[PDB]
Amino acid sequence: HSGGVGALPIHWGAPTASERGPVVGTTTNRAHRNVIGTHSGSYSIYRALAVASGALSRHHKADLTDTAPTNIIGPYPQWSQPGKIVSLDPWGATVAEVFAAELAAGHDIRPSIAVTKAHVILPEVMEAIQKGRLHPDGRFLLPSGAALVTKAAIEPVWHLPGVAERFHCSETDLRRVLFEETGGMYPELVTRSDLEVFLPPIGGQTVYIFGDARDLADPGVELTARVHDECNGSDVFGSDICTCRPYLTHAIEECIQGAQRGGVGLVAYSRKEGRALGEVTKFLVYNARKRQVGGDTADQYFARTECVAGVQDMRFQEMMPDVLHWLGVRKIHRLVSMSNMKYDAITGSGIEVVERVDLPADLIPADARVEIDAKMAAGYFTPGAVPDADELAKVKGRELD
Amino acid sequence: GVGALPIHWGAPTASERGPVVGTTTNRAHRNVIGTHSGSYSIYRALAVASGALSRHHKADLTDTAPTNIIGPYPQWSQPGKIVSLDPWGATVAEVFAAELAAGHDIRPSIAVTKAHVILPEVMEAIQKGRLHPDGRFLLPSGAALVTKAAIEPVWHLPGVAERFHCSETDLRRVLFEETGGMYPELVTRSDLEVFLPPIGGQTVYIFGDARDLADPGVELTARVHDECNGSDVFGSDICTCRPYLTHAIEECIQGAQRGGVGLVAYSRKEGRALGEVTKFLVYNARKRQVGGDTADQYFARTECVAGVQDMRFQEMMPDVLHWLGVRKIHRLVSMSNMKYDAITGSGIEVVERVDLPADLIPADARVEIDAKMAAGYFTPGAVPDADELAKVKGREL
Ligand SMILES: [Zn+2]
Ligand SMILES: [Zn+2]
Repeated sequence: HSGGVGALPIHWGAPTASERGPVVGTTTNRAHRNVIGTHSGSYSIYRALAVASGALSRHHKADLTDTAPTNIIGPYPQWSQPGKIVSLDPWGATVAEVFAAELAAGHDIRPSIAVTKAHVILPEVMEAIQKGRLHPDGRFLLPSGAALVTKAAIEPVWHLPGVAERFHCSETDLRRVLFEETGGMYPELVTRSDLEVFLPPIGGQTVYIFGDARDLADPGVELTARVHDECNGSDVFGSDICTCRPYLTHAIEECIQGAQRGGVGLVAYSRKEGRALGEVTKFLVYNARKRQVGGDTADQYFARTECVAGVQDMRFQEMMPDVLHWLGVRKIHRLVSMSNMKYDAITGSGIEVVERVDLPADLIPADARVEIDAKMAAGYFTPGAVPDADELAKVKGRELD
Repeated sequence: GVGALPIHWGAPTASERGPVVGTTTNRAHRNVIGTHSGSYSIYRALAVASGALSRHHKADLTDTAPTNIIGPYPQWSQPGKIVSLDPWGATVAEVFAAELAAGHDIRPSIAVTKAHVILPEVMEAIQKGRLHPDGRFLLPSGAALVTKAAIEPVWHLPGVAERFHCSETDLRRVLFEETGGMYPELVTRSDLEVFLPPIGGQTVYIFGDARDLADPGVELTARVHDECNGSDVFGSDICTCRPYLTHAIEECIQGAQRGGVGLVAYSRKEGRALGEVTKFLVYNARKRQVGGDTADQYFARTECVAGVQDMRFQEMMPDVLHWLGVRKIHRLVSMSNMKYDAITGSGIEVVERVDLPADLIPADARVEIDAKMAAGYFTPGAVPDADELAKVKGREL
């Protein structure tokens, strides 16, 4: 017969979906693949187990009927600005619509983004109502404490030349180091320089929108926003060693209020557990903090991570604002965050920040003083005085056991 | 220099088992496929590429050792019993001290620490008089004292293949093919038996004394919870997840207070291990389908998108229980027949099954729990029949 069609080209950042080309990361037809890697982050490993055990056909293709976004997001000019969005596929939510022809031609194209709605009921919001900080309105916040949200799950899609620029290194070096430091994950990183797009086996993020997603692209609508990096031990389990769930739920409260007043709110939840070191390293460091000579002091907080991990933080907030540009955000009126790394990345990428909203002191959990004092001393935003050397030397961390 | 140390999976001593060497500081010492920290090896690569981290860096493990001694237990050296984590992975600094000193760069794959966990649901349990602080397990602040262990995945491929009733050769070929060619050593290095996959692991929360988990005479209350970010963190009312998790935590605290021990394992398998994008696509299809969001269509909506109902493969889930020495679960705070079958099929007796109280089912979670009960999840009461399952129990939008 004939050789069917080859792999469709990708022109990253092109002005239209058709010129950009679809990300084809499925494996039903190897000849159509035009990226390195596969969809769903880490969960490609579980898909492989499902095929190996006979539960899933390696020929299966998704039926996308009725799955399209509940809310229209974009397109926006940022989707085609050179180098602006390099770690997600701006077209990834609307593939069934914008690549309908390519799907009909036989290219097996999966969404990398999904957009739905939810009622989120957080205990802290229920308490906020009881305390008179929040008042149900029936539209954004119900008397039950439920907040109506749009939520979008975004899986990672990396344009390697653009990622390299974002980190000020050559694409060749980025790709060689990705290959070497993963123990040889995906040799195409070094053997297929013609493939520009990489679907890494990492978690993505989820955006929670309070109000109308279209207002995110209108700087005349007051936007309250937080980008939160995953901390399972607090975000789920409420460990009192850190500030994470308190800051997350404070931000959610402020987003609900912002929407109620006629604005819009945004919380992005990014899968970067333990400063992207993972939870094992995180717990090893907790142990060293508590056992060190002199006790758990803020002046040693970062040193304890450096000794185990060789760096303080591997989250690389340089890629974090891509989701904001995807949503059309040009201005954040209230940024519910303190990190100078996040603030520098956001403003450095062209997003104006007006008010910085620090975490209220009464929300710092009982053993989180070491963390927050160390962060303020390291340059995180605070409206008042930064802890001095003497304050940072106080043994504020609880003993082990 | 020296070559790669051999691995003899399931050996009775750490020295004979050999260390998992999954670092990249000396390629000649590597004796596994893949690298440590699950997905976060990718971020380590960015750190090296950007100049922030030296590719020569080795951890200083000083003072990082477990806060609680877990094992060794007989299960650690029973052939085929533990195939998806390294039983020695928490104690490498102790049991592989000689190998570390000889220049093998060996990382822990498990870390064990302590915490005070303060959950709003537990504080409310106290306020409502369901829980009473005792000063040792539960404080008046609502804090519960726990031991917690983070466990990253370490797969013995011959053992995983057996667990899944397929040949190791086929398992490794399919892993290679269905990931788009991730790690060709899966097919080119059959001599490497151990694989460190780029997936999330799990976290165990222990209420009481970890040593009691290995004593079937001590009443054990346990739940294995699979990650649901949209509920576990954000409290979406479409599912039962955070309610069941926090109910289990309440029951574990009480079990410890009565002189027993409690265990919650939190496993990183978002969306039935399909991931969150697929999960949300299915929510949309559920709400838009002709006839509305009905329990009799709940599983079909996932099948249409994903080709299967569930990819969590609970057949590997009991490994952590065997690592902890668990031989009996007196109170299993769970309903899933797949979890129950996997636990009991691995030889662990389950005495009481503790279903989720009806009053804890969130406002839009009735479709989910009714479909699950009809699918065989444990319930003491009536199973919904065909007519009940056809009711439009799901909220619009
Ligand atoms: Zn935290
Ligand atoms: Zn759930």
